[PDB]
Amino acid sequence: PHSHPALTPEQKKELSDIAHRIVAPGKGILAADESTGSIAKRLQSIGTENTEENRRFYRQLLLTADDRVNPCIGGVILFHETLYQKADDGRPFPQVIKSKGGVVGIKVDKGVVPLAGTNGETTTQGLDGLSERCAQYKKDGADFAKWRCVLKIGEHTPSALAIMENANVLARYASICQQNGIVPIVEPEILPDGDHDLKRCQYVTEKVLAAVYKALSDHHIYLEGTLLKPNMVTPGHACTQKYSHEEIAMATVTALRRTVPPAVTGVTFLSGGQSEEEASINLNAINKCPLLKPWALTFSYGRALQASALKAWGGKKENLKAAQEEYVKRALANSLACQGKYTPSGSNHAY
Amino acid sequence: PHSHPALTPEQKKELSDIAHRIVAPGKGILAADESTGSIAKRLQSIGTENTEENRRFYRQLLLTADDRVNPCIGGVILFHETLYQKADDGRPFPQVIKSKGGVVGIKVDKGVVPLAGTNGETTTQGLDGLSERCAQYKKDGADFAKWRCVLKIGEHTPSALAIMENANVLARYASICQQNGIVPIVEPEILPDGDHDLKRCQYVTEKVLAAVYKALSDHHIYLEGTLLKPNMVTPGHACTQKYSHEEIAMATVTALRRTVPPAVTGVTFLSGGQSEEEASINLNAINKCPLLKPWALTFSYGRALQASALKAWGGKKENLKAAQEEYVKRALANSLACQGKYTPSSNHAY
Amino acid sequence: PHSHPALTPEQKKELSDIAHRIVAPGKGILAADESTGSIAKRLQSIGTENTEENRRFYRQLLLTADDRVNPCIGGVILFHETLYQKADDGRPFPQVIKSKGGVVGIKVDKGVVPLAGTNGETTTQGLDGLSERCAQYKKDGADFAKWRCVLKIGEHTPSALAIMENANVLARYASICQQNGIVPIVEPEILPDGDHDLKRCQYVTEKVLAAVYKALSDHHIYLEGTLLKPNMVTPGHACTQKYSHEEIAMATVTALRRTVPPAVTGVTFLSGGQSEEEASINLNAINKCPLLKPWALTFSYGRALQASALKAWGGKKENLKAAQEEYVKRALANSLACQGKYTPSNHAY
Amino acid sequence: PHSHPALTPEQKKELSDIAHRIVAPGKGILAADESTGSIAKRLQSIGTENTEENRRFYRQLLLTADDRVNPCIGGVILFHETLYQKADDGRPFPQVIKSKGGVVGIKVDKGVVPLAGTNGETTTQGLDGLSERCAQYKKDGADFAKWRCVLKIGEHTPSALAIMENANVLARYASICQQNGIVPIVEPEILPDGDHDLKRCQYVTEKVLAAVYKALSDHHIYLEGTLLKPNMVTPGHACTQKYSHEEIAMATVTALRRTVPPAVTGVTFLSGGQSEEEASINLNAINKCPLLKPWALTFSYGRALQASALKAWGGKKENLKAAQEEYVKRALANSLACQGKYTPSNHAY
Ligand SMILES: O=C(Nc1ccc(Cl)cc1)c1cc2ccccc2cc1OP(=O)(O)O
Ligand SMILES: O=C(Nc1ccc(Cl)cc1)c1cc2ccccc2cc1OP(=O)(O)O
Ligand SMILES: O=C(Nc1ccc(Cl)cc1)c1cc2ccccc2cc1OP(=O)(O)O
Ligand SMILES: O=C(Nc1ccc(Cl)cc1)c1cc2ccccc2cc1OP(=O)(O)O
Repeated sequence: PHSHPALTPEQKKELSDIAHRIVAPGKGILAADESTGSIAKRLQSIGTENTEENRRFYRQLLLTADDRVNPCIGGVILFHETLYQKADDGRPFPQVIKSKGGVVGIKVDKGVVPLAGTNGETTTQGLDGLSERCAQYKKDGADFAKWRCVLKIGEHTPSALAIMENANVLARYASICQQNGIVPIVEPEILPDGDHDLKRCQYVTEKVLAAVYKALSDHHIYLEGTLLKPNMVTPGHACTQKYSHEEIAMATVTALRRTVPPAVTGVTFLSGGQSEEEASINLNAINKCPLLKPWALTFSYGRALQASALKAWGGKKENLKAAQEEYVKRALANSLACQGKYTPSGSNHAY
Repeated sequence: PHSHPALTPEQKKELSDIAHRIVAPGKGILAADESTGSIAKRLQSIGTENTEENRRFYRQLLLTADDRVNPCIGGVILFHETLYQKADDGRPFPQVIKSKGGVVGIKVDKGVVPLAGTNGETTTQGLDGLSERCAQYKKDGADFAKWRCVLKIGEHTPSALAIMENANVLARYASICQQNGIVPIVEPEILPDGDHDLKRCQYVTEKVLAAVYKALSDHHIYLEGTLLKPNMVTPGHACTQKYSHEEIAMATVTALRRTVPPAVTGVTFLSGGQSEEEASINLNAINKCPLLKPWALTFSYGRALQASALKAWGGKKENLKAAQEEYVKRALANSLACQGKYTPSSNHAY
Repeated sequence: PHSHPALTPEQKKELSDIAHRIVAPGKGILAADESTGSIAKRLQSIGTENTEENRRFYRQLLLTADDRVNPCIGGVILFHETLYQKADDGRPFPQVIKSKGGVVGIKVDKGVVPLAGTNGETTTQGLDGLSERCAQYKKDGADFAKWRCVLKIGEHTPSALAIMENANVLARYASICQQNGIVPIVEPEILPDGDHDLKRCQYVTEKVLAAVYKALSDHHIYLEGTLLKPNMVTPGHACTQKYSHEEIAMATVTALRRTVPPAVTGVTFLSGGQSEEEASINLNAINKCPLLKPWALTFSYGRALQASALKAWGGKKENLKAAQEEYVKRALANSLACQGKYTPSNHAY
Repeated sequence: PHSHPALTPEQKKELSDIAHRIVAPGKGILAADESTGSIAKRLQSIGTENTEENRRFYRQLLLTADDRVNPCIGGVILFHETLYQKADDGRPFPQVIKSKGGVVGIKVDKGVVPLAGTNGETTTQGLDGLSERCAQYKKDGADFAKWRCVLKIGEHTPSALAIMENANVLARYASICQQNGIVPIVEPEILPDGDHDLKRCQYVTEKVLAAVYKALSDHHIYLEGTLLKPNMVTPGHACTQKYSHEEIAMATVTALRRTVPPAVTGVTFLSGGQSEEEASINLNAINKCPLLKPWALTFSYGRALQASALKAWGGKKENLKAAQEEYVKRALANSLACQGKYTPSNHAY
């Protein structure tokens, strides 16, 4: 029961300032950290060869969008490769991001791995040599990191083991990041797969988040210098019962209010399988919810910010402006939504 | 995991409505639940025989103060004996409290017991037949309960066992209370005993509360239907280093912001060994702290609300007015304090 | 962590000595601690008015059985009421038990209570004032205690909450008992209700026992001064798959070997819904199981020792000898069983 | 909880058979997996240049000792580099070890890393891509693995965090190993550093092992397919109070009896900072301890088996026989020690 300060006042100040800048009023996060294997499907969906040059061009297309996105983007998550690529003018992408007012982020996990003795459950790896990697990323321009854990709702999942293990690994990851001046974004994604209803998702989300914050406490994590990337609370994809955006918002905010300490600087929602417009409407409803919300509630979207842009680009250089135009539109929409000012024009006890 | 609703929407509403009434803006709790074993020294200090009539009288004195205390008192915690006593006009004390706009609370724990294998640490008993007792107290006018767990800061304390066990018993007590329409006030008190500094108290407080809320979650506790009664974050009673009220407020608010979910309806601070004035000044500083506080931050005082009243009374029936006056004075001082409107007469370093 | 001795060397010796005496070779436990409310159904099945008198007589009938049971019974669990009753000759029941070489035990739990937010699960109450009660029971002849926790196998049970809470309360109870010179018998019973199979019971039993011993460790319990009373590992009552006694034994011994520390003095199996013969046959197979067992494997039976005796008695004092004879036969059968010498009339785990 | 078999009966059989062969009667383990960073200081002590050839030669010297060590060595732990080196006759070292009746082990952890917010405490890394590494090591002759976690006794250590985190990572490591047919040796080493006495080390050891076994249960680890490599229970190196070998054996065996399930196939002790003789004498006493021990109690020595050998070699190729002779002597002594055949008041525990 003795304190051996993991961080000095200066380190804490640096971490808190970074966290607040990322989620400042009206700003969200662009998740463009798709791996070479993940971006493969995206490129094949528009008949484009998956080469480093095409990946560079696509990332550049998004990162160099006009100044309208500046007040919309507080952070950009990149994959290792992209962090070391440069725009046509020779400027490193991280420099491009920063010049537009954004904070640079880096995915540091090494994917999921199966947990033996479970019903298809997983944990996430990537702690080995993480400290050295974080130190190097920090020096090369990154100020926050991304690590994704995945849990699934089923007849016997998430199990006590899966919940405990994933929460523990997220805590180790956050601890290492903070020692290197990197703001860790804690991401305990609960998949929407299944036919469960809204109440089930809320229940599981509340249990998962409770475990997550207890682990962060056990590992002496500085909450003010962290962000949370949870799933919104929604029914399963195969759920027959229909719900309004107001219900999704109330269930989501209620779950968060019951588990997330106010010290947490911000919540950057993942959109999962939601469409671009759906992700904006729900994020807006969440911000409109008539309950006290002590943390910034914004976005960290990948598919919900690029979907149309990728399609508009089609891998043709001539559609550059049209592609960027699609991305900018979603950036503005979500900027308004994370403020509860979004519009298509441009009982609590039951939870 | 799988859900099996512990409460219906109707039961949740009842509990949440009660919790909010107790900590309504400007209101706090009067802790007058001293057991016959604790009230003994109180009466002894004023040379008064510890009889049932004298205890009944003293309680009446506090409970029947003029209407100036009404806006200040959201709840009153009573000891079993008192819940069944009556004022001179024949009215049961629970009726007297309610008629003044207050909610009636009842202590339900059965005191602390030693934890074997620890350095003088304890847990708290009182769960046996608690459900039946709560059902009866509810029928007899009580809407909330009190249960006190005690932890101590020392070289090897609080130990992992003490923290886990006390957090678990609080969760059990909370669960049983809510099943009976009684709002449980979770009280995990960390004593000020010792010469530890402010930073040490904040660290321990943070660890204890994280454990308390994880336990409440494990036992499916409805937080909106609960209140928290923690110690403020202050240096040890014998700490050589000195701090300002602002530092105590910052350390306290920070600790809470890092561990207490916004869903918790309110925090009713215990004053520990602080004086009446000090308790009011710190609560005021806490409410003036430049950090976001998603829960009501008020009081649940015993000594800090009765110290002077008890002294002015002195066991003499002719000092009723004088005594009640002192009580009213502190009630008013704290009602303003829990709003940051009281005046006597870098956060990254936390 | 830091050590703050919960017990002195002398206290440890007393507890260990008591534990070993109870489960000494060939000895088991007669569980006769049925509460007046629980015994009511028993006396009802034999048209006998449930009165303190008839309860005293029935208990006397069992406690005063001939000396053939002496080497079979190492301990007797009594209900509060019985601990203070006397035989016709005036001898206090505890004295009767001890004279026959048995250790006196006392039930100290106050029954199960529902756990809100669970699918019909429970925890057990009884810790309030337990220290004072144990000290009084010790002064009055008791050397060990019984506390029963109950878990059930279902679609969502036993839940993490139920497992954690029951293991924790068991540790609290054990801690308090040891502080008063009383050997605590930890009983985490997993009901046989349901249609689950053998491996499902084995799995749950293993998880439950692992939780139980972690809790005992967290609470600084002196294992050598304790006994474990678990269910045998068997398929659910409604399971359609059939198993042999050798399979039940293998599953049972395997489960214990993977969770119970060698330091535990002995395992006193509860018989659950098993008949008298079934309980003896299974205990025998368990003791014959090839695997190495570092603890005594015996019985702590209530229904499996009294069934026939109760029926033979029928509330008629005239049936005293006939009734006692039935009890003696089961006592003898199980004494041989806990030694693997009873005869009526492993990677797959 | 619901069962989702981590292993098939076939997989369990393979792991169990491997574990039993490593600790077969009279057999122990040679720990020659010194990291290239640790071996450097060893070669330095004998003015020998730290080259790949010298390292290869030294390992060859130990692995090619006369047949007298065959009955003594059940397993040999190797570092990655050595696993792929060959003897002068072209035979890969794994083949050499196997031809002498030994099982090949491989160190798979990637060292300790600091735990932020603690008083100099650490956890261990090495899980990333461990499954693929294990599958490859299995194909290359390895049947068991080594992973070391380190805890220290102090005023505020081991902390709740250090214990929990280290037990958890050990469990993750063991799970991945068993999925690849590799027997994991769980090594939660508690350093002897400090002035604490015997009872303090025993207390901490019991708390650590209880946490370790709860974690292995939570992670569904097959205990019969695992081995435990703990520190012997001894006072700190700077402790004033002196203890006899019998007391060390008693405290050590008591700690294990109170925490290690009988299902664990064997305990392979690390010698810490003990001398070659000290390590053999203590192991002998442990095996002679009166208490019941349901698991094999043997050795997994590095310094305690190589000390004299390394000195006799001195980097001189002509001192091969002399060096090997020193190793053989220690292997023979320890082979007898793990049988309690070597000769150069339990309630108080
Ligand atoms: O529509 C997408 N995926 C999907 C749709 C439908 C089914 Cl059935 C499964 C998966 C999608 C589109 C992207 C566009 C641009 C960047 C990243 C993208 C990632 C992405 O997949 P995701 O990582 O958001 O799950
Ligand atoms: O004078 C008191 N306490 C004290 C004095 C001096 C030292 Cl040094 C320590 C503690 C006191 C006075 C009260 C007056 C009226 C109600 C409750 C009272 C409770 C109380 O003691 P407490 O239960 O608040 O600890
Ligand atoms: O025949 C019994 N029970 C039963 C049988 C069959 C079904 Cl289907 C359900 C319940 C029985 C008989 C006893 C006789 C004498 C003492 C204690 C006895 C306890 C007892 O039931 P129990 O308290 O051990 O659960
Ligand atoms: O004498 C040794 N170390 C030591 C001595 C004294 C202090 Cl103070 C600290 C450390 C030693 C000797 C070896 C000889 C041969 C192989 C491996 C060896 C490893 C080894 O160090 P270790 O891994 O056993 O701790």
